Order: sequence, then structure tokens, then C-alpha cells
Amino acid sequence: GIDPFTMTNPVTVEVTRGLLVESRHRGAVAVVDGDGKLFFSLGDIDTAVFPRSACKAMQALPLVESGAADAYGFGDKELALACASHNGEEEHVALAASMLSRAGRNVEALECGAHWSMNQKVLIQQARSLDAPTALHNNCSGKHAGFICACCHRDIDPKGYVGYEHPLQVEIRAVMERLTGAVLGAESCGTDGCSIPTYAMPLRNLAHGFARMATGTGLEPLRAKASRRLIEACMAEPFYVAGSGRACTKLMQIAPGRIFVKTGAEGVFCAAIPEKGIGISLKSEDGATRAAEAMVAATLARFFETEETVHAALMAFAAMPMRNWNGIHVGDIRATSVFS
Amino acid sequence: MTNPVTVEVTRGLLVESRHRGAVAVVDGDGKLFFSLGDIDTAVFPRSACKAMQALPLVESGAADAYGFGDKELALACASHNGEEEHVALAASMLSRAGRNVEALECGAHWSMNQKVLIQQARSLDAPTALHNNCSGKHAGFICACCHRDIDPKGYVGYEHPLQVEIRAVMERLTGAVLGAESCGTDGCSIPTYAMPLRNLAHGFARMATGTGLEPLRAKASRRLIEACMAEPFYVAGSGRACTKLMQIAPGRIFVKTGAEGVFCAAIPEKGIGISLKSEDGATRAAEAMVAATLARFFETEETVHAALMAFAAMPMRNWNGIHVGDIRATSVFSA
Ligand SMILES: [Cl-]
Ligand SMILES: [Cl-]
Ligand SMILES: [Cl-]
Ligand SMILES: [Cl-]
Ligand SMILES: [Zn+2]
Ligand SMILES: [Zn+2]
Repeated sequence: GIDPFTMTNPVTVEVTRGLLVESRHRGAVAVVDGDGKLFFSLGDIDTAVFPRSACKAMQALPLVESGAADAYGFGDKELALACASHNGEEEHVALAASMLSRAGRNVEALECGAHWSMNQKVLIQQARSLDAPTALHNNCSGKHAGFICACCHRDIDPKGYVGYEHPLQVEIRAVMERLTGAVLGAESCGTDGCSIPTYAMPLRNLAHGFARMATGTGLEPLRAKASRRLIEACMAEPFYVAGSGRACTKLMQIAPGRIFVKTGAEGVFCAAIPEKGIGISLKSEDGATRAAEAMVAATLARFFETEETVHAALMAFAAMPMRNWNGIHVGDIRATSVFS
Repeated sequence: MTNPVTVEVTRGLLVESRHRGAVAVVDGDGKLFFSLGDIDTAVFPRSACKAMQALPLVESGAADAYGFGDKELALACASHNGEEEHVALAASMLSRAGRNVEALECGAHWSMNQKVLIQQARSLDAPTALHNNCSGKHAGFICACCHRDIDPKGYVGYEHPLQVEIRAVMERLTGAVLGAESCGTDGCSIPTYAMPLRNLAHGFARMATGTGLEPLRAKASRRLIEACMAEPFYVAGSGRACTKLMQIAPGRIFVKTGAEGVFCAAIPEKGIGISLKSEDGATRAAEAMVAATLARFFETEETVHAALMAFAAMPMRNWNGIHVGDIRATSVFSA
């Protein structure tokens, strides 16, 4: 059932080995329509959680609403990259560089720092082709290029754009408060991996914000139109949101143009299904990506019970097999029956 | 019974993520010194019990016949990084028995340490079975077989004599019941048996003290525990928690990680064995937990206590080097 106020997270994902549960994850999920009505919840959807990268599409609204995306000729690939936690594959790097170039800037304008890919196969490619990663390899480089472009198009100096009272960060707080109805302030702020603010808010508000983006409900016309554009871009070019081997990219290849998903660090996922009018947010309590992936897939699957092929493809992510170094099947990562 | 929150991960002013888990600290006589959570539910030890699985290599006489020292014994007890020294040592152990890389049945994998992984990617097209974190343990298994003229082919199999012997050793050390219904296949394709954390901790306390063990098993157990503490690079490697934790108080603390958030440990001078599990399987939580549990026993040795608390409460810095939060064992470890 639905409890807006419980503080207790149920077991949402089991990891088996042999015939026994070896590890278990707890978590919380909110599913909300464009009007804010709760369709499904699990666990604590009231305590503030940090969305991390899961809200990058909300943070991309300045890039679109300012007219910068249109002025620089950005299409679906650039918008998807601005919404991305990308693998740092060379396609992502070259596209981020071209976004900066069109605004008259380069990698030196980035304030996010560098890191090696969090995808092991891409990390191996990076190690073999690079002495060290650059800021363009950072998973947030498309988001940050979007920030720099939003500033340059408006003649706002991008220097310091990560700072709490830089005009860009002022604007992003206002956007996020309006979309989500949450109160965003220093007491709920932390610093993200890319050195910008990240604001903790209840999962219910996060899901409602995505439901609004997906449906337009409660949004002024320009924000509704820009939200559609960002959601459609991510669904149209899902490699640019994540990349090779990544669950967000593959989830958005199951039912092309119909499902929006986005991961955040520490086990957050956000999602939306525009044709159903719904937004989803969730978090695995311990922060594991594998648990958040199984949870988002099991939650999405409930909306596709009438379409076997889509349902089966989503359930393949809700129940993932594990193989050891010899290829032997050893167990599975499975969403529990709370999702059924 | 719901396990308590053992580790909090903060960001800004707030707890961002939380881990639950269980810990058992048992003496050589089986008395429980300290526990958190449910220490009775069966848990897979994974690599945390490698030192128990190394007993055939020592007790059979194989280690002495092949001229093994503390480095080889530590490697037999290791989840190593697959650095060049680990690879060369596992190859050398196989060669003493008249075997080679082809005798290994564990498969190959890239290092689970990122810096070593980068070095491997730049120097190799692909890892070999020698790079597997379990290659020293498996070389030890093959040497135990060959020394006794047991055919090592199929040594991973449930009724191979080596696996029969390992079950008998581990049932004696831990008091647990091991059988097919509590068995799974581990990462290196051998059996791993789920057992209560209490029994696992008691087994390590028996290894560390000799209590309840026959003389040859007590002596071999002491040899293995001491080798690991004497050569802690060979148990794990550069950058690794198990190696650093065994460099804090040289010769005094034994630790061993297992996949899915297990740790085992022992403090021989206190007659203590330790086991624990992060319920969600996170390595970061198990590392903070083992450090905080060890710290309980060193509170009046300030330099040792401080170095253990540095693993119990770890800062997190972002890509620009800014402190963003912490990974901290909770107050239940100091209560
Ligand atoms: Cl609006
Ligand atoms: Cl994970
Ligand atoms: Cl007792
Ligand atoms: Cl015995
Ligand atoms: Zn970021
Ligand atoms: Zn192994």
C-alpha cells in the first residue's frame, strides 16, 4: 500500500548465490502522475535524498530555455549529452568539445575536474589511448558544457559557474523549486562529484518533478516545451546519456521513444513514461547501482503488462544473471515481490 | 531480526546512504566478546576464509617439500591485485609442483584495483589465469594435490578429494555444517559454503589461538596467520585495505576481505577472531566495519587506534579534491 510517512525501507533487491540469498538491498520508490497523485510507493519517500545526476535533465533547462541550444545548433545528441552521466567514450568527448567550441570556449572553461571511466571496458580503452583523462572525459562534461553555453549565449561570464551564488546556480535552484515543489537551500545542499551544488529533496517531489516534465502539467508553456525537448532528446539519442554497456542506454532501447530513465550516483534512478503521464524516482538505501537498476526496471515493468515483449525485456533487467570468471552461472540479482 | 545501521555515507550536512550489517567477535573458547546484528544467519565467506582453505597445502607437507616461505603462504591466503610480483609467485608455486598456468581452473580477470588495472591494460592484451586474485590459493590447491600424488584435474569439483578435505577441515575449525544445500559456486569456480558469522569468527579464533585443534592443525594454522601478517603485500597488494591494515601494528593484526562485503580478522595476542558482513555486500562498508571493530581492542594504544580509525571514518573528496562527505562506521562500534 501507500504510506507517505514511513521511515522504514523494505528489502527491494536480493542477490543470490547457489540457493541462498547472499546480499540484500533496501530502498524506496515513488510513482506519481502529472497532478501529483501517488500510484505506487515503497519505503521512505518523505526524507530528503540527493538526486545527484538523476536530475541532470532539470539542470539542462537553462541551456534550452535561454535560447542557447538553438543559437548553437544543438540537436538531440547535444541535449542528451547535457543530460548525461556519460562513459567518457571518445564520441562523448568530441561532442562536449564541439559544444564548448561553438560557444567560443574549450576544455579550460570546464570546472569539473577529470576522471577515468566508471565503465571498465571504456576504462581499458582510455588507459590504452591516454596518459590521463581530461575534464572532457568527466561523466558530467556535457552538463557542464551546457552550463557554459547557457552563460555565453546570455553574455554571462561562465567563470565560477559552479559557485552557489553564481547566477547560473541561482537560476537552477529556481527551476528546481518550481518543478518539484521542494524547498532548496544551503541546509539541504551538498557538493556534487563535479563541484556543483546537489540539493536533497523527498523522492515524492523528485518523481512529481519528472511527471510534470513528462506531461507539462502545472508548467508554464516555455518550460513545458523545453522539458518535452529534453526528454525526447534523451530517448532519441540514449547512447549520449550513458554509453556502451550502460543500463540507461539499454533501457531506452527497449521501447524506443516511450521510456525516459536516468541514473544518479549513490543508487538513485529517475524515470518517466510520457504516454502514461507518470514520473518515477527511487533510491537504494545503501547506494548500490545494481539495486537501483533492478528497482527501476521492476517498477517500469508494471506499466507494460499488456505488451509482453516490452514487459519481458524490462523484467530481464529486474532479474539479472551473474556469471563468474569462467562463465559459470552463480546466482542472480532480482527485484523482490514488493514490485509484483 | 533487522540488522543495525553500521556505516553512514554523508554528503553536505546529511546522511546520503546507509549500510546495515552484522559482526561477530569470538574468543578461542567460543565466548562471544561483541556482536552486532544477526550472527546466526548463514553467510558465504567468499575469499575471507582462504587461510582455512590453505591448511591442506601446509598440513600435507607440500609447502615444506616445495620450499615455500611466508610469501607463498600469504599468496595462498590472498585475493591479490594481479601485480607482477603476484603473477610471478603463483607461476613459481605451480612450477615447483611440475605444473603451469594450464593447471589453473579459476579463469582470468582484470585487477580489481584501478591503478593496477590501468597498468595491466597498458602492458597486456588480456589477463591470464595467473592474474586471477585467487591464483595463489589455486596454485596452493594444485601443490597440495601433486605432493600427495592426487590428480589435480578437476580440483574445483564438489567430490574431488581436495574439496572433501576442505569440508572436513572447515567443519572442524568452525563447528558449522557444510553440505550441498548451503553451497554455492564462488568467483573462482570452487565451492563456497554459507555458515553463521559466529562459527566463522570462532574458526578464526581457533586458528589464532590453537584452542580445540589437534597439534598439526594448530601449528599449520599459526604458520598461515603469521605468514599473512609477515608478507601483507602478498595477501592483497598496492593500495589495498588488507595490506595497509596489516602494516599498522606489524605482526599483531590479521585481516582478510571477501567479495560481497565480508571480512574476517584475528588478533592472536587477545585470543580473538572476527567475522562480519555488510548486508548489501559493499566493500566500503565492510572495510569501515572491520576497522571500527578492530579499533575497539586498541583504544589505549593511541597510534594504533588512530590508524584504525582512519579506515573506520574515511573522508570523501571529489574529482577536484574537495571534501564532500565521509564514510563512517556508526557509534554502535564504540558503545
Ligand atoms: Cl513553470
Ligand atoms: Cl552495484
Ligand atoms: Cl557467549
Ligand atoms: Cl583439528
Ligand atoms: Zn555532475
Ligand atoms: Zn576464490
